[PDB]
Amino acid sequence: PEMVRGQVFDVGPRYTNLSYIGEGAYGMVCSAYDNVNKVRVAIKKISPFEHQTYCQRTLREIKILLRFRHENIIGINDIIRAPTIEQMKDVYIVQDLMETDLYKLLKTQHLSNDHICYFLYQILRGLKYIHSANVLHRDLKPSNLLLNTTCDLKICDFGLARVADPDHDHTGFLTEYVATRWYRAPEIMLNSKGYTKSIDIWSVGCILAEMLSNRPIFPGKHYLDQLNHILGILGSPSQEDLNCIINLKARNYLLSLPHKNKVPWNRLFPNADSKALDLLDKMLTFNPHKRIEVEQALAHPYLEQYYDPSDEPIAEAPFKFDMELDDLPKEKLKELIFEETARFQP
Ligand SMILES: *CCC(=O)Nc1cnc2onc(C)c2c1
Repeated sequence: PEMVRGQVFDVGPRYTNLSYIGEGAYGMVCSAYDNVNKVRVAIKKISPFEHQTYCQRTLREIKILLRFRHENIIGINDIIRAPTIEQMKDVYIVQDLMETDLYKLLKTQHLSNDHICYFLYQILRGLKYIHSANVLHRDLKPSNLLLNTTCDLKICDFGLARVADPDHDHTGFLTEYVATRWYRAPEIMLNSKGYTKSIDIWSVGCILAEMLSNRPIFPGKHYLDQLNHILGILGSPSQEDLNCIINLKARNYLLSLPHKNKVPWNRLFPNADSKALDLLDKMLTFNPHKRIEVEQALAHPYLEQYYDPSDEPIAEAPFKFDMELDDLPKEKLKELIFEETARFQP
């Protein structure tokens, strides 16, 4: 079995000529030549079977990605693992090789308005499909958006995804949250579990702002600082938007703050297209009930060059986790991953 930086990276004879790319959320990632399709591919190594949380997220990613089929969502091409549960230690997930991600691109490259518009269209096109399946991505951010050499964009990492559950979205003030801090909607810190589609639109709004300036719009350094970044640009919420927050600890926190005025978008982004800033405003709305939905966002004048609902497909059915993955033991989740990956065995 081949090794990479002194570690087993055991992808059978189908995949050869490994080149270390780097580490990701799950573990080691290499490119390799796929001797069947005659193209280089990306392979990530996962070792999740001791920890219930890595198990849960790995199973979530696999079940979703195998069920989804969309041009702006990364697919799984192949999964490599041992033939029996007893011998299964690692799982290798094979995907299309992509030149870069939007995180790396934003660190190194100025984007033309045309590139911003095209990227945003593709993000929303993919998001339309995910939401149509009643799924929330819940961790949209530049590093989860992959690009190829021709700027085709694919959303990746469904490890934190959930089935939407708006009726159970309410929580108390300062409730801990898992998803990446700088892309968290204000309501996460106030009264939301992130179980509604509006959570993902906020993240997309944050990504659009980051494309406009190459800098994160709300780089909070800790849980509550994230809310204070957001309010520093949006300004103080209105009476009406405050009244929608029934929880007294959250309400009274907001009432305790000094009055902050809105920073106009055209002063933060003096080079931006005015239609881009109109759409940005609508995605970065404080009140999640007033926030634009994915289909409205696609229909916004900024995206007129691309908008075509007949070419923005939806999922054939809503997605469902058959068992509640949250309280399954470690051995049961390994068996589930074994079963979910069976279709790739010879
Ligand atoms: C979702 C994050 C991710 O998969 N990152 C990534 C990095 N480098 C890559 O090269 N090919 C692919 C498919 C990727 C993904």
